[PDB]
Amino acid sequence: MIQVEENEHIQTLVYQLNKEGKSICGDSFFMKADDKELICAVADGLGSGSLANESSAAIKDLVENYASEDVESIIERCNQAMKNKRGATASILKINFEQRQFTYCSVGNVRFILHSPSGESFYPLPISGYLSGKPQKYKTHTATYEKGSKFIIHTDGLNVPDIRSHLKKGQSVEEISNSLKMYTTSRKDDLTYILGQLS
Ligand SMILES: [Mn+2]
Ligand SMILES: [Mn+2]
Repeated sequence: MIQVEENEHIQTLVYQLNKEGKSICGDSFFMKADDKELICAVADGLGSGSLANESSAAIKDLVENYASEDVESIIERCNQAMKNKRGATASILKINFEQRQFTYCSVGNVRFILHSPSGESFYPLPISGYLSGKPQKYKTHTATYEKGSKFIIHTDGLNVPDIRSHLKKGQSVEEISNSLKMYTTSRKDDLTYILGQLS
């Protein structure tokens, strides 16, 4: 499933496919942007199937409802919601268009790679473990981005040899998505990615 949306400040593309012969995606995503800010989140429920989706959809819903709060605060509420659920890995990203600034909070193997046309990249190593409901250290990265920045957030279903070069050489989220298409066909796992090109 490919979903594209743009406004003045960001062109986005979301790609989501279910694990082979599964009827429900274990991964979730949330995406909302208006003229001031963007919020998005990608979550991978443990395992797959409906109870993976139960955990990842609950994260999706919390991000939506608490979108006004800061990232750490939202991720906390997600951890709480994972009590007696399978749990999930997830990343949450807020962008303030007016300040060209982002805050990022993640737990587990969901990956965020930002590429700036000035060659600089932001590529935070993922926090170990998952959102299980147990007490969890959270870390927020806050940073300025450059006009023309290209980023991806993706679950571990997307395994690409050199994901940064794709972000570099592609000139639109469409181009980048197409260069990655060949890594999306195995269906060994649910596969979700968000691509953004920032004005
Ligand atoms: Mn999963
Ligand atoms: Mn996965």
